[PDB]
Amino acid sequence: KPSISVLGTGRMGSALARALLQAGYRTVVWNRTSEKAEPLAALGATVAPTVRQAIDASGIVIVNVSDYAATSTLLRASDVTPGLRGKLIVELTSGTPEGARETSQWTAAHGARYLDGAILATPDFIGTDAGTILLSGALEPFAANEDVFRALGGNVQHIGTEPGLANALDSAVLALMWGALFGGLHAIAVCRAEEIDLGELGRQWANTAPVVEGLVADLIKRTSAGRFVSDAETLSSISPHYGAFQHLKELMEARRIDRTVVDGYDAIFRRAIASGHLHDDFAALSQFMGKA
Amino acid sequence: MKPSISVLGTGRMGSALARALLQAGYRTVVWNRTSEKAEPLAALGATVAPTVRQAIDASGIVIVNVSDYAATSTLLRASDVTPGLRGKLIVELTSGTPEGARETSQWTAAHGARYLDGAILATPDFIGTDAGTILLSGALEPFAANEDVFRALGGNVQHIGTEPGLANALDSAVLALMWGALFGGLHAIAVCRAEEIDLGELGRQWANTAPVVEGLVADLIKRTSAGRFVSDAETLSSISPHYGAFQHLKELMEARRIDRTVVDGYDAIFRRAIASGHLHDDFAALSQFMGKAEQ
Ligand SMILES: NC(=O)c1ccc[n+]([C@@H]2O[C@H](COP(=O)([O-])OP(=O)(O)OC[C@H]3O[C@@H](n4cnc5c(N)ncnc54)[C@H](OP(=O)(O)O)[C@@H]3O)[C@@H](O)[C@H]2O)c1
Ligand SMILES: NC(=O)c1ccc[n+]([C@@H]2O[C@H](COP(=O)([O-])OP(=O)(O)OC[C@H]3O[C@@H](n4cnc5c(N)ncnc54)[C@H](OP(=O)(O)O)[C@@H]3O)[C@@H](O)[C@H]2O)c1
Repeated sequence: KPSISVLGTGRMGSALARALLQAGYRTVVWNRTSEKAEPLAALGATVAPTVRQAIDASGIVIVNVSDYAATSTLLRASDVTPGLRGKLIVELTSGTPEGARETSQWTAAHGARYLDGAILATPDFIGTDAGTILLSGALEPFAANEDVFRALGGNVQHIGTEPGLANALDSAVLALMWGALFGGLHAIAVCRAEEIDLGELGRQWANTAPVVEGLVADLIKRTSAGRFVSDAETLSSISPHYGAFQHLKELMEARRIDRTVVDGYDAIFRRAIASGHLHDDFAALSQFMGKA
Repeated sequence: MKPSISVLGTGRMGSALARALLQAGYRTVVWNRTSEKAEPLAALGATVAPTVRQAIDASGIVIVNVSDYAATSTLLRASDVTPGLRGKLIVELTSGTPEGARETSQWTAAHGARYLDGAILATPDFIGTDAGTILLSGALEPFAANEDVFRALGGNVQHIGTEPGLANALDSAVLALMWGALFGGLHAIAVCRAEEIDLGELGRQWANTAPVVEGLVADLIKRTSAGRFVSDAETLSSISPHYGAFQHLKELMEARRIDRTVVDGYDAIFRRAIASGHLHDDFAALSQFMGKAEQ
């Protein structure tokens, strides 16, 4: 089994390193702040002191830093670049499809194979069967080294050959996540302003989460089939949503909780109603997301 | 199956409550502004009152389930009804605001009635099932004295405190979580359409990652309850990498002419947290910046 290098030992870079070690890979790590990489030494990692050293130790280089601008400062420096020849670079950093494409062109021009990924996981999911990572780029590199990706999670998937696909789907899945989390921020604010124990909110969310998961799956299934008009299988219709949402708005007004996000919800509800969708399926709101 | 229960409102949800009281063997008295809508409950064993005042006089417990609190007011504050509320337990299960709950608590007490305010977190189908969820707030004694009645409405009926507005507030909060996930869905769909991604693919990715999102939300609630805004060893994610990736979604929505009213809201909260030193704190730190930037 070949040696794997990991550039970045933040929360997520460390989790990747831990999973490689658990699977019995010689794992070489590097981090701008060397102090943060020590605990992986304790676990069996070799700590490289320099990028160039980490790149020379291994045939596969998994990058997990803040952004592609950072990855550039690391890999595009004169004293690293010549070391990339013959290597597989796996950019698991978050980015834009353009960034994936720009990095694909550049890595190829300097003699290295490339995969661009997006980790659809928190660190606790890495190295578990449920662990999801999306990979895009040439198929051969993923097929030749499949056991390495299998170490990272049971649901690491090659989803296409155009490098930017992982980053594109990622932005969509992150939009879902941000939606749920800022709804959390709204709920937490409402409970704090109304003197509601947040441990109670946490019990209420554990009870309703599975229903809300179904409401979101149904919204996607219906939008894919154009089924915007309410029917017998409708779970969620615009009228009752819009009606109850008035109560949340009134509460947030009274407690001076910021309404910029909910006023956003309200503008989408109102465009759909102004177009006769008041008793249509929630999925009809998918027609009213555009700028103008 | 001992005391008599009246239900005002036989709409979709009012009916389900009445059906569940009958299933449990309660003498059930119903009334509806549209008489015709209450007939099917007669066939099931309900006595149909012709007037509100008659429905209120028949029973010691009055469950109200109408459209809005303005409606409840019309019904209960009428000269011919009000004096009949003396010694009654009124259980307002209509959806409303915490202020509405509070205004009704004050008023009901002034006219000599005990009060509970509720919010139903269930569709009519799940009323009278073990899963059936209803939140109640107000004085505890009335709930504890009549607990078998609430058990009839569902297995997961809960008294959550003494301040009457808690039920309506917790309801709005649970729905804010739901709306957050759904409008996130609307955003994700829109991004897929603009990038020519099969929505069947988004649907498979959601089945794969829903638990990751569910854990992020649970963790955000647990940490906010303990004030843990500083990033630590147990942190799942922190503000800097969130704000970094969120830049890519903003740029994409600009380029594909997707409406940004909602994400610009996210962006203002990210900015206030960073301006106050939380760039590398836990996501939970954003919870400190949900207040109106005003005054
Ligand atoms: N955490 C999650 O749940 C999650 C989910 C999926 C994807 N991701 C993505 O994975 C990446 C890592 O996130 P994380 O949670 O691990 O964040 P983090 O804990 O803040 O880790 C940041 C990492 O980037 C490095 N870095 C920052 N600026 C750099 C620069 N100019 N040059 C070199 N290295 C630099 C840090 O080095 P120092 O330690 O030297 O500062 C560290 O290795 C991000 O793109 C994130 O969006 C995160
Ligand atoms: N359906 C659900 O799944 C669900 C779930 C949770 C919460 N809820 C809440 O339950 C409550 C009842 O809604 P629903 O689903 O039963 O709605 P619905 O089917 O529209 O029933 C509306 C009811 O309100 C009555 N009403 C409205 N205005 C009135 C007035 N001014 N005077 C007298 N009666 C009046 C109606 O009388 P008419 O029959 O004469 O119009 C009818 O009984 C709402 O607050 C709703 O938010 C419903």
